[PDB]
Amino acid sequence: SLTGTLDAPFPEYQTLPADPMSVLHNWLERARRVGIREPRALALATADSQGRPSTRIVVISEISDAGVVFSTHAGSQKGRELLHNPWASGVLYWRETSQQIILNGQAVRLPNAKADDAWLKRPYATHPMSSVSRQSEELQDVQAMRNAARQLAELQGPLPRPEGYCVFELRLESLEFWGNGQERLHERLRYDRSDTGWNVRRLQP
Amino acid sequence: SESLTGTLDAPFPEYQTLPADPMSVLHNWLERARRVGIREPRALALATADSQGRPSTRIVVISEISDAGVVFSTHAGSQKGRELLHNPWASGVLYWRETSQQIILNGQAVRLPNAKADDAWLKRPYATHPMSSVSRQSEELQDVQAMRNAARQLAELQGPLPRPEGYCVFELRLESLEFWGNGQERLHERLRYDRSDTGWNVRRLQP
Ligand SMILES: Cc1cc2nc3c(=O)[nH]c(=O)nc-3n(C[C@H](O)[C@H](O)[C@H](O)COP(=O)(O)O)c2cc1C
Ligand SMILES: Cc1cc2nc3c(=O)[nH]c(=O)nc-3n(C[C@H](O)[C@H](O)[C@H](O)COP(=O)(O)O)c2cc1C
Ligand SMILES: O=C(O)[C@@H]1CC=CC2=C1N=C1C=CC[C@@H](C(=O)O)[C@@H]1N2
Ligand SMILES: O=C(O)[C@@H]1CC=CC2=C1N=C1C=CC[C@@H](C(=O)O)[C@@H]1N2
Repeated sequence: SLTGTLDAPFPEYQTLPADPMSVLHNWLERARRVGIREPRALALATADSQGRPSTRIVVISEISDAGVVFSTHAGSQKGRELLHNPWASGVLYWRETSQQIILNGQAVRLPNAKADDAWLKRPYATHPMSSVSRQSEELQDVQAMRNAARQLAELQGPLPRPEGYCVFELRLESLEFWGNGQERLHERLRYDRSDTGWNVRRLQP
Repeated sequence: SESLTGTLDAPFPEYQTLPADPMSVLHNWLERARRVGIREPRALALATADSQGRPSTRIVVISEISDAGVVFSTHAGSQKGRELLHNPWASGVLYWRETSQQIILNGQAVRLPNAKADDAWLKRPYATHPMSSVSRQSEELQDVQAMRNAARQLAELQGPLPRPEGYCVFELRLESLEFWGNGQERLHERLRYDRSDTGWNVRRLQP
């Protein structure tokens, strides 16, 4: 099913760099240079108190020292799940280069001053709907929501940050970099955090 | 900047009409994705969870849509296979950049009989058989060249091999679905289905 047609170098599969955050930064920078479409669209999995997963796309806003950062609403399914079970996993998949990056760890809600900054960095045209919507609750009246947001759209932004608008940091415990390789020997480079740094392994395809 | 790049029209009448039977909406969206040329529409980001409820994710391909859900193949000894065998609950997401559509598929995965696995294996191009035979998916790879040389020796057959132990087919039998579209004025359109005792409950969700 693969369709990749842009160059996809994976020298790290040979050299086994010690720091997977450096690999992550370099893969993302390469993705930006070669023009991958929506490279930061992360399929993010959380799980409820029974261990049942749920998934959705979120956008990675930043790569931090400990992992990756995204924004969402605290009262959404993902926010409620993360509040009780911080473990999460996300995958980036770039069709053009046949590459995946899998990111596993614990996601921690950051303080309100970080949320305030993230909110002000969103285009102000986003503020009305984000203010009126209680993400993932049932929507009883579509027109009423549309009209309330239109009222707020008439203002000069920015609007106040809504209470539940929050930023999570996914602090990584493991990562995998996947490339298509040659001869169906797909190339899998797996990192796991240790007490003192990171361990690295190749995995069978 | 907002990150959506989609520009293709993506009709979502079902958000207005609330069909009682969500598999018809799945079929409608996948057929349109095929007709308009969405790239790899069946690449599913599939989440499973370990014995402590810690999720893991990877892409798999949806091979078929069944009456109860969607079907994919994998190795039983992989991380996803070992997780599913202990905890059948899974969730997957399809995301189509070109139309700004997402499909979220939640349910329980059931391993299908070996006869089904045999049929799926034989439907794969036989060029895929050597590596799938020698690789113990997700175990540590200690010698890349040894695995390469082994698979090359099997590839000399130039014909189908027996199905390997552990090559398996799962059906994700759905208990809930969501269809997400970009909508108008950032009122993203979220159509959520949950199985009921008889049929399905359908709701719209706030974006
Ligand atoms: C490409 C794309 C990017 C998205 N980015 C985010 C995001 O960063 N944060 C967010 O809360 N929702 C984002 N969404 C909406 C989510 O996919 C989802 O509908 C929402 O967060 C509610 O998920 P939940 O009900 O599982 O918690 C995005 C959707 C798409 C299609
Ligand atoms: C586009 C794409 C499709 C894939 N399809 C499958 C598949 O259908 N079944 C499978 O076992 N692995 C598939 N893989 C490989 C998986 O992403 C993954 O590496 C492998 O299943 C091991 O996952 P696990 O260690 O989490 O169990 C695919 C990879 C890509 C990039
Ligand atoms: O061929 C494809 O479309 C995908 C792409 C890459 C990897 C991949 C694919 N499909 C698989 C189906 C079953 C198990 C596995 C294998 O070959 O052993 C496998 N992996
Ligand atoms: O703007 C983007 O790139 C994405 C695309 C689509 C939906 C979406 C996006 N980013 C969000 C960030 C925080 C919460 C949520 C919101 O606006 O309330 C949100 N939703």
